[PDB]
Amino acid sequence: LPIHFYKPLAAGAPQPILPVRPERVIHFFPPHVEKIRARIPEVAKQVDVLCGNLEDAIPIDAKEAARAGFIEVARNTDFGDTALWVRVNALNSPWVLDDIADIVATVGNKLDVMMIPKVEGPWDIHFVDQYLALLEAKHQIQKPILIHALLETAQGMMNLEAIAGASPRMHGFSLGPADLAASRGMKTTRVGGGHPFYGVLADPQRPFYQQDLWHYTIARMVDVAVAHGLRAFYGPFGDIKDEAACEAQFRNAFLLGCTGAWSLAPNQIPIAKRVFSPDVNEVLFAKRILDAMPDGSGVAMGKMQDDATWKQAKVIVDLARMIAKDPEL
Amino acid sequence: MKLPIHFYKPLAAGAPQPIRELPVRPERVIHFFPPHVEKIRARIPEVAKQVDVLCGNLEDAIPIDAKEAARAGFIEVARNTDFGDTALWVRVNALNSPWVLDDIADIVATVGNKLDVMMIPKVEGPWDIHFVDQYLALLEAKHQIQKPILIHALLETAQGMMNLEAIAGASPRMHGFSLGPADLAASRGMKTTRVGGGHPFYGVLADPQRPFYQQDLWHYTIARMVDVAVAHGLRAFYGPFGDIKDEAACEAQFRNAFLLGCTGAWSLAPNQIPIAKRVFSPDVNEVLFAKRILDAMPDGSGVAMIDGKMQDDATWKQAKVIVDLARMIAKKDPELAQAYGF
Amino acid sequence: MKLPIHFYKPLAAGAPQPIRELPVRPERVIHFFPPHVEKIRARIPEVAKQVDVLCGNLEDAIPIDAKEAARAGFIEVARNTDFGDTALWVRVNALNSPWVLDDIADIVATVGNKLDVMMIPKVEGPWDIHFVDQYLALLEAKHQIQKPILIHALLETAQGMMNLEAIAGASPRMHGFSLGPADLAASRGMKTTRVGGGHPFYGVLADPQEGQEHRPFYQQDLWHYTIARMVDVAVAHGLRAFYGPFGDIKDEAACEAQFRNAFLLGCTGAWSLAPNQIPIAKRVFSPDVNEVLFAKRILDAMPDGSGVAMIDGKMQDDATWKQAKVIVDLARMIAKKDPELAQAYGF
Amino acid sequence: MKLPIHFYKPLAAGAPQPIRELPVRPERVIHFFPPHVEKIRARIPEVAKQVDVLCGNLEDAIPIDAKEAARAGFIEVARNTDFGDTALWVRVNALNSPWVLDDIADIVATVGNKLDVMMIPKVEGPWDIHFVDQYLALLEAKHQIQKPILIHALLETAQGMMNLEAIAGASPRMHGFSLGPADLAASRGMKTTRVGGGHPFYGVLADPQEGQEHRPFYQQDLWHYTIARMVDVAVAHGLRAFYGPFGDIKDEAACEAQFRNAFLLGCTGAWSLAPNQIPIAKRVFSPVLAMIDGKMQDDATWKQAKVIVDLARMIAKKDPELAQAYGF
Amino acid sequence: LPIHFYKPLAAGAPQPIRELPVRPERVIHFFPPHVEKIRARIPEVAKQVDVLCGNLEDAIPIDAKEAARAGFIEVARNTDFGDTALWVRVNALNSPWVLDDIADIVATVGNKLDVMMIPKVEGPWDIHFVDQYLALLEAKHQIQKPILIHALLETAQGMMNLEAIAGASPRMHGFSLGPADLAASRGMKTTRVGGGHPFYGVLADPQEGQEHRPFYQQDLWHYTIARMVDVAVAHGLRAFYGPFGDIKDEAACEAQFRNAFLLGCTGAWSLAPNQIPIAKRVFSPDVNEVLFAKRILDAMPDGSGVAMIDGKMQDDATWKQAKVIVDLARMIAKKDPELAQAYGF
Amino acid sequence: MKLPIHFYKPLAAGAPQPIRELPVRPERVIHFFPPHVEKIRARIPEVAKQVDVLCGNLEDAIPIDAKEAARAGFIEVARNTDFGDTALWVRVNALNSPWVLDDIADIVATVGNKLDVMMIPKVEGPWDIHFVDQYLALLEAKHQIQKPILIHALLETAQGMMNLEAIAGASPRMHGFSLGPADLAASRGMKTTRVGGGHPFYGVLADPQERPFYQQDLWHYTIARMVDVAVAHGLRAFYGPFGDIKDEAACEAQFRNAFLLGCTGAWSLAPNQIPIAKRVFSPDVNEVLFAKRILDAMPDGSGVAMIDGKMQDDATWKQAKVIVDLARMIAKKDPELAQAYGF
Ligand SMILES: O=C([O-])C(=O)[O-]
Ligand SMILES: O=C([O-])C(=O)[O-]
Ligand SMILES: [Mg+2]
Repeated sequence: LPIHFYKPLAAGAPQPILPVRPERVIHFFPPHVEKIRARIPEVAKQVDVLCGNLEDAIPIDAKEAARAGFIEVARNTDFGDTALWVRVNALNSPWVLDDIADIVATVGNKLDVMMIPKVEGPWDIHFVDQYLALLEAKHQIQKPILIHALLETAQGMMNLEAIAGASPRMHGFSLGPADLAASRGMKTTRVGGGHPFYGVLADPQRPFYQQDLWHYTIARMVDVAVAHGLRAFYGPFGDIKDEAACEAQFRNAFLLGCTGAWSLAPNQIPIAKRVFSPDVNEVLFAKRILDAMPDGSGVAMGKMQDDATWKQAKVIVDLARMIAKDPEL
Repeated sequence: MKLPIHFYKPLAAGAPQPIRELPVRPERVIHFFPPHVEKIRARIPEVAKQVDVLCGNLEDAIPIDAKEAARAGFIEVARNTDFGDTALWVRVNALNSPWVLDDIADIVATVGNKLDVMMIPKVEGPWDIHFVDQYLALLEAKHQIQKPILIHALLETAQGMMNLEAIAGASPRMHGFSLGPADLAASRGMKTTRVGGGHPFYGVLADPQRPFYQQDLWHYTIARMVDVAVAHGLRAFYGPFGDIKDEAACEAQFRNAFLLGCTGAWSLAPNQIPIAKRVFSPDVNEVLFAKRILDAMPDGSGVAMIDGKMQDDATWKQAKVIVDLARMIAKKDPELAQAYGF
Repeated sequence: MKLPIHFYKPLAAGAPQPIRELPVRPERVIHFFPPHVEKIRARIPEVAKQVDVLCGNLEDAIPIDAKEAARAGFIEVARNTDFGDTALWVRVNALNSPWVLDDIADIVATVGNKLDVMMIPKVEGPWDIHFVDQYLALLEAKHQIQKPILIHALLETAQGMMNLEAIAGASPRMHGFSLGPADLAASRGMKTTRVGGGHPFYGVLADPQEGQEHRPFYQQDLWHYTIARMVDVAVAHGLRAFYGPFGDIKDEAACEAQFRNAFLLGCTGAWSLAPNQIPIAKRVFSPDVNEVLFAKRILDAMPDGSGVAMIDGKMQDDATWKQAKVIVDLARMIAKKDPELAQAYGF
Repeated sequence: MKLPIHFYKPLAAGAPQPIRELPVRPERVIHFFPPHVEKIRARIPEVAKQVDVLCGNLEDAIPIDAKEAARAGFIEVARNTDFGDTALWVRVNALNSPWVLDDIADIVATVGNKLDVMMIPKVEGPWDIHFVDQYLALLEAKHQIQKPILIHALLETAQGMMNLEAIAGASPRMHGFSLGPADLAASRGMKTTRVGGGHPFYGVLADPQEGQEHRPFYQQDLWHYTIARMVDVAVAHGLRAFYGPFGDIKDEAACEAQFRNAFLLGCTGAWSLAPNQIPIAKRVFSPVLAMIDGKMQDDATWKQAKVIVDLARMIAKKDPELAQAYGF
Repeated sequence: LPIHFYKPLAAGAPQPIRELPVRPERVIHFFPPHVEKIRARIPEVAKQVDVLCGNLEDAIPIDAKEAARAGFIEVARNTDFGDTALWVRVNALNSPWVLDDIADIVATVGNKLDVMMIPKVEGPWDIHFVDQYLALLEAKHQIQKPILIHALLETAQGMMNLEAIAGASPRMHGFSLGPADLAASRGMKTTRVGGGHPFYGVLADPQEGQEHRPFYQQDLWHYTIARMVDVAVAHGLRAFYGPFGDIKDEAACEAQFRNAFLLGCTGAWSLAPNQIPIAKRVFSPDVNEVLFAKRILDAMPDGSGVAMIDGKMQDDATWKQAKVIVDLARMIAKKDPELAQAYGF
Repeated sequence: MKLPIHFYKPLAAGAPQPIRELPVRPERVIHFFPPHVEKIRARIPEVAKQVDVLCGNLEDAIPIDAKEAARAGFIEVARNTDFGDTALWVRVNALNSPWVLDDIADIVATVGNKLDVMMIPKVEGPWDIHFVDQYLALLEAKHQIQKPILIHALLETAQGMMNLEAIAGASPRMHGFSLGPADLAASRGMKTTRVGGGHPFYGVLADPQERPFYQQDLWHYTIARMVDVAVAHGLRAFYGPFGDIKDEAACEAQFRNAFLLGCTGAWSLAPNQIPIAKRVFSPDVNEVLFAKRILDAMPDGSGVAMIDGKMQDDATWKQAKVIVDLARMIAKKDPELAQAYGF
């Protein structure tokens, strides 16, 4: 219910809440690697969000090293305006209890968002919320840590509305294309990409028009997230070299209404920040509409505008302005 | 949410019996018009005969300074005109606005007996339907309105998309849904200012052999709307196509909607009327397979098979609807007269 | 909607224990046949070995005066034949129809111990499953059937699509779903030029190019939503999603392309309406070699299936291991009657 | 569950249209009879006159080797007897039993157009209703039954009590509910000293008072929760709630107490197991209950006023003292 | 929906309140506003009751609806209710008087009305209508504090949908039992409005010697009141016993009210002057109980552990039981000098 | 809210397989003890033999400053004791409390293999259960716990009463519910300080006789609702504490009410309550005898038989087994009942 929904889960925990900042790129780093950890302060200034990875691609015998590594660099660095995230290990894993506990105790006040792998339903959120609450109380954390659900299974997608509404800590969703495709039996040629042979064959009179595999999944993620006041994110794109397909894929997500994407390499940072910023062409035709009608009321014009298009324009202009603090247009 | 035994009761003493089935009539085009401007007011009796459905507009595209005028406007023209077979609809202001109380009050008081459907903008959930249902019921009772004013839901918000089943099932007054892709794009945060066509940057990039195949922004949205609506015996509609000039694009979008299963589209100017009518006219193969259902089952009883497909009371009742709707279109189009065969 | 503790109980005294897991077997092709035609019935034992699943048809395209022949035909062929590895299905008549009572009761009374799945047309909600589930259970106890007859639901109405979660979870007899695109298209205001396929006029038109006259028109797929929705619900319930039939029996390319779109989204298999379609299905819905090879690495890294491991960066546990055993056991069973794949899967 | 647009459609082609409103008639007593016994079958034409409802029993108290005889017995009396205004009901065997498929099939075939209500034992949830609903429809169509046979749910398990709202709204065939006291008690693990009874040791002990050592023990009603929940759920769905059996045949006083309690809480009637219980039920469950007496009146309370008036006249059309007393 | 629950449902109307106001609500005194003699003495009566509630619905004849409407507006406009809350029971949602009842009252005296009681509520849809309608009116007439909603439970359907009704809006205040209408809706038989029946009871088993079987009467309203309390309290709302119709049987009235109080109801209605003092006495904590509870709070300053007090043993939980009783006692004592004395403040 | 296909899966790799059926054992009396009191701690090996269930208590009645001693105390006496046929329970602190994280981790780490049931207080909804389920599993995998630790939900809050079905269905760890009358009275705002008996001024006043007041049962609705939700989920309902230790006549009456409405057993707060709970909640003899008959009429437990006009089947056979088994295990330590049941 609404009455106890906003009440704290544990006594001494901070009052429940979305904070407004740009989240165009979520940059992942391996905490166990000294070379990457050494340059975190310099790299943090080049990204909107910086996310520590304890999960996929961190070896079993390096879980404790990655965990401790994350804790060292988040304690010692001033991250300025860069949001600090962490992806902990899965809720069925041998590392998750230690992950969450240690990170809250040492750097809880520094952590904005916690990414939970493979969220299957509201019960997963209920556990993380209550656990974080008790740990926040224990270590006197002033600002509650938000929860970001990674969608990696069919059950999760089916349970998306329940997951979205399970806690006031919810921040958003990221698509986990590798695992989600594997779960569904969905076949793709690149992580976070489509497939060349998914398309319609024209009637013999032959051409083959390729279709997007992720349309339903993204459209669904965006409706559920936005209806709850959360943010949807495209996850990673796995083919680091194919920069044109990355931009194509990221751009599709931006237009359907995602806020950002993951970067898994330095070359993906500029693509993401570029793509999830509004195109200056559209900001002009947008500012044209805001100028045509001073307020929401009215009609304009060879395309019909109104209060609705004014709202469409306000979205694109409210975003392009938040980012520039740069384009500056 | 309501139990069947109560669902079909009138919400006010004296208010008209809630309907069981949707009234069957032409709705291939819904022609919007600003009622505050006298030039268009004067042509309404002309335009009325051109269109299946006429719909006055009090909400978006009507400035704050002329809302009152759009209200009076709508009543003036509705009083004076006999609309014949053309349906009279109205789009009132939002349920949070200062104009909606009087919008609904004065219209039922003056022209309720002529108003066929009321269109509610920015519906978030079933509570919205509930209020309007109950408010209409009480107003219909006061002014002794003879048949229930139906509710048409504008699908303009993320919350509405999420709550689409609850909305569809909230009232027997429910007629159907119209996609409002301008508002729905602002609500979702879809990054376009365009009002519901393709978009150049939404597409798939092929593998190195680089071709770029545009995709349809609204496949999920319309597919979802058709399923929910049709499951509840309601009608989905595509809404506005804001690029008035680009008739090539408008036909394609109207045709997409038609093939997914919508019943009709909006027209925002005279050039879109004939396009909407062309696209949304029933499939000839549809109409002729229905006639066969009807002729093979004398009084809709028993069971008969046609092209290897068993037919029954459900398929017969859907046959009589499509045939009925065909005849009604043929009455004001000669091409479709012999096409369906009337 | 039933409680877990009651879900797996038999609905009749003497009915066999319901399953907690779909049997794993090849289901790449569901080959249909009219059991009334005596020439097809003669060739069934030969056709058996060429297909993963043989499904008798009593419903669409079996005439009213043929219904009782098809019912007896199917009972006759099933009693005479030993299907070996081939699964025996049957699409009975609709739940409003005059034949369905006798269809189910006669088939279970006679050959119930040989039927693996029963296909129910035009399933509109959990109530339809509840009827069939309870009916089968009482027939199964009377005739002492040894393993449960599963229910396969045919998606033919808007109502069904909207109630798909409720259908999927209605019973432990649930096997999965097939799309009936002719009916589902009719039910929705959907326009299709062929039963299996979409429409050429469903497409996106480009913005005006200053240069050329011809604005490009990119055809779109009508069935994307439907199939993506069908796969998510089915897989989330532990069931399988199947594409239905493709009508243009001539058009083998279109048949390959639509079968393939379904496979790439996660469907297990397709219907074959004609002998040319049989090999088109088996080719497309064969498990991918990479998935099979990868699954073998999981099984190797976790011998007894316990503990936890990490392969290609990814944690492996009792769920991934169990899932990897399913595809390996399925690849084995396919390689058993297909030496070309035995080499590819590396057995 | 099902949507209002589809709720009232037939479930088989040729099956009679679902009712939108429950039929009004006296249901003060539902008199059970074992149809395998020849003596009782003889007396049914007489007994039909003395009861509002006659219910043949195929389930409890009918032995395993008498099931076929009971199934045939009930059919014999069904097609012979002219029931007049007396409604005819049957309690088939449970849905998990080896007799229920033939119970329903044979009865609908032979005497289906004389059956008003079918009583289903041990209704656990809406799935049980879905099965019976769909099965009756297919049998109704095959045999061209002219009006729908209604479903009356026996509540005999805790699950059924928990699923009560979902059961109630499962089908427009739904008529209402009866208490299966013995079986509901045994499912819950309640302890009663008689079927349909209660327990003298369920009570509230007073505090010690003054100097009087004897602390009074106030007995409590065990069924108050059950019947209150059953009535609220039944009446909200437009159905009727009945008290089940009262197994202590000889204690006519206690029988009256229990039936009266049900009636005061809103139940329509009760079962009679023997002929001494017939008059107890009819006595106890017999009652006439704009702006008059401070309350507004409308379409809703006019319909309910007409239901009680019609019931009174039909009650009166056979009962002359009550015809004289009600003023008809 | 929790983010959209606490939004204003109209632009101009005030922010939906985060929690209920904290005043005593032991008696809800009803008055027919169409009667001049009654309106004249409302300022005097108001000083003796926690809540005063105008009635436009039942007991008001059809001829008097306009007069009762106008009479309520005139009383509320001219009177200063002080610490007394002002309610009104408007007519039913299916009736020809309700549109005007709500509209006229909000326009004229919206800033003086604390709670609007809605008759015959059957589901959350009823609540949706009123919330939205009040929101629009409040905006139009710039009403500073939002008018709360109070649901009368007078139907089986209402009892069945109780959870949905309670969660339907943040305006929700609580529930009152409408036991006459609820008995009729249910088919109950009561001998009095909102009262038990003499013949609802248990017959003891046959004895050996006395041969008169004792007959232990039972409470018709247990299930109902227990369900209302649980649902209301679980949503942060208050439950109220409705009207006790038998004005002259003050013993029965007291007993019925007290039963409600024990099971967790906050107050009951008053229909006549004799019921005012009964409701205030019955819905005020007992003196001894308050004192027995007073020293528990002393025995455990922390509210933690065990502690012997007189002969009894208390723990964290009985401390909570105690804090409730004492918190209420201290609130009533602010405006009753006599109870303040006896409670020991 | 979880599907049956996922419901019986462990929530952590290494965690024991969830159960599909409650263990059957005597649970007529839940004896509570404060584990921080050495004098009581020292007697537990003897008291253990006198009771069906022993439940350590870390929550209400344990002072704030004794909470850590109470935890350590529970661990000490559980480590060093062979509880034989007696079940070991613990009531940990509330989920919004500074002691509960460590309560659970430490108990599971040290004595998790001896712990049968973990009682959770002040349960408000399924989310509480979800948290405990997932927490226990991660600890169970970490410490290689062989059998799943079950969850007992204390019914003490108005929210818990309203959310009873969701709580009951939330996990295959669910054991059952105990009515916590003091906390439930405070939560509801019931106007009593008594802990779970009658109240003299809750009653029905009769009409003038040619004026008797019949006291009513405060807890009819609450127990009736608890029994229905729990039995439908294959769980067990229990009456909680009866606080008036002196008044044994009232305690027996309140326990018997619970028993007559379908509760399995009650809490004992003092040694005089132990025999009372044991006496009241022992299976009635006609229930055991009728159960014996069901097993004899169907030696296999298969097919369909009939007894006293009532069809018997695979489900009723399953129930008769439970009762007989339970009566057999009670006889094992009580010669008097052994006779009455026929062993
Ligand atoms: O509702 C509208 O007009 C829109 O948003 O297109
Ligand atoms: O907390 C408890 O145990 C209680 O309320 O009785
Ligand atoms: Mg709009």
